[PDB]
Amino acid sequence: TARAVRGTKDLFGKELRMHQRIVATARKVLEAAGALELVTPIFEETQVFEKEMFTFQDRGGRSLTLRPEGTAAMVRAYLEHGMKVWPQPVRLWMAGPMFRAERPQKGRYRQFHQVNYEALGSENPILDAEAVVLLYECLKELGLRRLKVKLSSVGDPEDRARYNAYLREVLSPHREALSEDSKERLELNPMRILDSKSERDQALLKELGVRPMLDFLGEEARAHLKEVERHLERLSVPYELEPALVRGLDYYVRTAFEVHHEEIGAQSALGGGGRYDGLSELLGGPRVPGVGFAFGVERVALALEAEGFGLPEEKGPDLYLIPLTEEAVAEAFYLAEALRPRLRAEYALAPRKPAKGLEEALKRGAAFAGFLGEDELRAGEVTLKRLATGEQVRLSREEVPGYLLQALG
Amino acid sequence: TARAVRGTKDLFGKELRMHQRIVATARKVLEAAGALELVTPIFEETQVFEKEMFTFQDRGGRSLTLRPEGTAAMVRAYLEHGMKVWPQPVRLWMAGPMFRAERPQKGRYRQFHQVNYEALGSENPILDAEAVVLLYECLKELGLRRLKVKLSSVGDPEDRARYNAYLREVLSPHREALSEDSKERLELNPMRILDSKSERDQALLKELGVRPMLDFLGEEARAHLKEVERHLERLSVPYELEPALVRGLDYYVRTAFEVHHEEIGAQSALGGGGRYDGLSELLGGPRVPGVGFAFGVERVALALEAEGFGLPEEKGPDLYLIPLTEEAVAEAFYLAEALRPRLRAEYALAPRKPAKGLEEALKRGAAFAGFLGEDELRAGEVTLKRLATGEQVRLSREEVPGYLLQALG
RNA sequence: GGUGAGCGUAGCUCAGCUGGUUAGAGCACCGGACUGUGGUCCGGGGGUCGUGGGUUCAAGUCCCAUCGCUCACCCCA
RNA sequence: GGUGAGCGUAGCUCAGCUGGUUAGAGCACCGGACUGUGGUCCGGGGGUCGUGGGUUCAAGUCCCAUCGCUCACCCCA
Ligand SMILES: Nc1ncnc2c1ncn2[C@@H]1O[C@H](COP(=O)(O)O)[C@@H](O)[C@H]1O
Ligand SMILES: Nc1ncnc2c1ncn2[C@@H]1O[C@H](COP(=O)(O)O)[C@@H](O)[C@H]1O
Ligand SMILES: N[C@@H](Cc1c[nH]c[nH+]1)C(=O)O
Ligand SMILES: N[C@@H](Cc1c[nH]c[nH+]1)C(=O)O
Repeated sequence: TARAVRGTKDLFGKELRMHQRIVATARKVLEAAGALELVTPIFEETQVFEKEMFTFQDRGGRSLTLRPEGTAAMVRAYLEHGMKVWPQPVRLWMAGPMFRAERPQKGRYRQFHQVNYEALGSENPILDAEAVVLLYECLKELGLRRLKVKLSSVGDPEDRARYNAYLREVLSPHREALSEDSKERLELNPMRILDSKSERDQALLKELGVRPMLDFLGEEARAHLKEVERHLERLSVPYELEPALVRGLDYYVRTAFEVHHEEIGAQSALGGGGRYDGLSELLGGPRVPGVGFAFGVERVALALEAEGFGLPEEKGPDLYLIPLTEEAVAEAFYLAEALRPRLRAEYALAPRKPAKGLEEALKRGAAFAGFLGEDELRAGEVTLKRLATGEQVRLSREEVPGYLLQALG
Repeated sequence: TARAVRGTKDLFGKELRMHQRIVATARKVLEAAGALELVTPIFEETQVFEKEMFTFQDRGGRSLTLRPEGTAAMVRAYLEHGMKVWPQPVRLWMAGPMFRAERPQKGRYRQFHQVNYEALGSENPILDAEAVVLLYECLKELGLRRLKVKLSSVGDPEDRARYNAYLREVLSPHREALSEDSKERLELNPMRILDSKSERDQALLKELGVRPMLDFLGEEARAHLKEVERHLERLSVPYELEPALVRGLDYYVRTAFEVHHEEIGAQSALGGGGRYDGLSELLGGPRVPGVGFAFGVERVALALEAEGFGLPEEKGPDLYLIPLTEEAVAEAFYLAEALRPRLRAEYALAPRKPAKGLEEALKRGAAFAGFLGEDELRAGEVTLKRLATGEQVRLSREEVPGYLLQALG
């Protein structure tokens, strides 16, 4: 009567194998670029994540938070282990569970899995271009075609302040034309209005001729973006240039980017990232510029199935033993143990009629069926059937492992 | 100024690789015995674990608990996914983080990692013997010699009740001879007295001639144990027969076992397990007998280092690019991107004096050094130095990937 | 978490007229036809028809509430 | 979490008399000797000597408290 809580699922079979293949490919791609793997704890002190989440208190009274994102934790790792003394920039990657408290729907859960990449210790645009390329290439190496790379810039703080003051200035005399959500947004989060799903809002934005965030980038942010774009253009990486890519937290600066896939539901963002500056100071350290991305293993799985990529059928045991009598069971056990783990060998735990056991072996997709009846037990032998060719040989036990080794090579 | 909380650490380099090797070996060994991999969520509803732990409440008011153990969660998985209709017994294994709230010391943390195995759906002693063998063989396959297998039985509930009434009966008239801890234990948990580290307690136990738990096993539990022992003896698995192996929770019945290693501190238990019956009913289901084990990846790492097993040196990049001028950097980047992820290729982010870059390449253990100066840039070329033989060739860029592929094969 | 909408019939996929008097099919597990061998034939264990109430001579069916699953919005690091 | 004990000097390994007047060494990062090539020579950025108080003419040093790390016990699924 006890169930996994809402927003969390168990993982096994093809789906788990799916996740594993994805993470393996990420490991390969990122480590080819010299990234170093990191694993941070599942919870951190609350302070590191407050800059909607699972928060509690240990007996010591300290407020802890179940990890909602990777980036901040990896910067904390940068600080704690004195990575400032390593050759900069330092590239880190991590794959693991993340926890958020929003209502589920397709591709959005309360416990999900993320792959994260961070390049820390440098402001160079080449790093940004590289991050985009690495995300793109993880997804590509999986096999995915049909992806949309979105690129933009949130600018430096002054720029975003300008854009907000401007959005407010323009939209305030027409607030009654706005839907409720957009009114609430106008009060504090005006750039969210730009992404509104309300048709009337988009219409009003159109007719008021609202300028993009692009037009509000200062000289520095703009030149930086031009360098990034230049690099992506050299590497022939196509990307949609976006009017704006709204980032919530205001330690994000300059480059912002996302990668989308069709189907897989409304939440079409496979992964996203960008540049940040100010994060490590809120963590109590000095100035460490960063650029990095995170993507969702689940949504990538969804995308992979959407494009028809499946997994090669799961390999079955090399030998499946079928005991015909009561006392044979144990013997099978013993025999199986003699063969493991060099071979994969399984056995039935109760006496089976030979046909039923043969069937249970075919169902599990075994290469060999073993028969142990009173004949075999009496001669200290086993019967061996190669299921692919229907061949059958009767062997002494002590000559069996040499047989299977030579047969399965 | 923000640190990982007490009892939790970050993981990278040799230690992480260590963990990974261990889990890989476990995967191999257990799957050779036909176990199926499972991953359950990090938190569950509190009910599944209360039969000292990280407990909280979501906004919905529901009490959740950060996973302190594997077994109960895997039984919950057995129930939820209708595994009663699979061919019994079903064998499951899982590797992942566990969370407990006790004070740390060597080999004992607040977030640690476990490997778990469960065989569910059968009472057959062969399963118990198999579980012991699988634990033993995981550790062995890692490379460990010098292990101590402890085996015993907690008996069926009636038996443990008898043993407790007996311990109380004997020890009560001599309570003043007991240390404080043992008095507290005598009040409720008398079998803990048997494991007391107090010398006076052990002396008193000796002189009162206290009988072992072994002498209190009823016919069923005893015959079961004899079957298990018989199987282990056939497979030549040496094990220390213990007077008692005290289990806390009273859904544990019959077989109990542990595996220990010297050094690695007081907490010398690498892993342990046994049989249970009653767990699935508290989870609201029917009767599902189980036997299984869990071991600590950390303590196994400690044991592996204690016995001198180290990791083969981490492979360095196939190519390390050294830009000599400002404009070469980007070029290096481009070149590196042309080569990934088929090759591992890295690059310096700033102009380096050739010797310093050569040194940075030797330090990172690269196979090839690339030189990009104005000469190379002007001829659209690169310089390539095989560090192992000191050879050096000057190549056009568009003939480089064919070169390295042929060189590194 | 807030707002919606649509689903809840065996472990899984599903049929079942606002009702009708003794709740069904495949898969899955299990046992027997058949003398120790290849994925034919018969039975079998199983469900509080998600849960509680209301209506009724009668509720899987209708009404109400509640819980869960699903998708969408708010939010999005 | 409770009870102990021992440690806190640069990112890492450590030296420094209950005191002495201008805090040190290796590693690591970084720059220059040296004209574009192999793991010699000089400098350099760095520390609130874990933190707060007390003592003193004077505190890394002594006293007190506090926080952290480590190990051991309680507990152990
Ligand atoms: N609640 C969630 N459930 C599943 N996947 C998520 C969730 N939140 C984020 N992701 C994935 O992680 C990526 C980055 O998330 P974010 O941290 O919001 O930038 C997204 O593009 C998704 O692929
Ligand atoms: N707090 C802990 N920290 C590290 N390892 C642990 C911890 N608790 C248990 N283990 C490991 O997990 C095994 C089984 O734990 P238990 O659940 O107590 O049977 C032990 O033998 C240890 O190897
Ligand atoms: N959600 C973050 C994830 C991230 C990874 N690195 C930096 N940020 C983003 O889109 O930017
Ligand atoms: N601590 C448990 C772990 C376990 C795994 N399976 C069953 N039990 C034990 O020793 O028994």
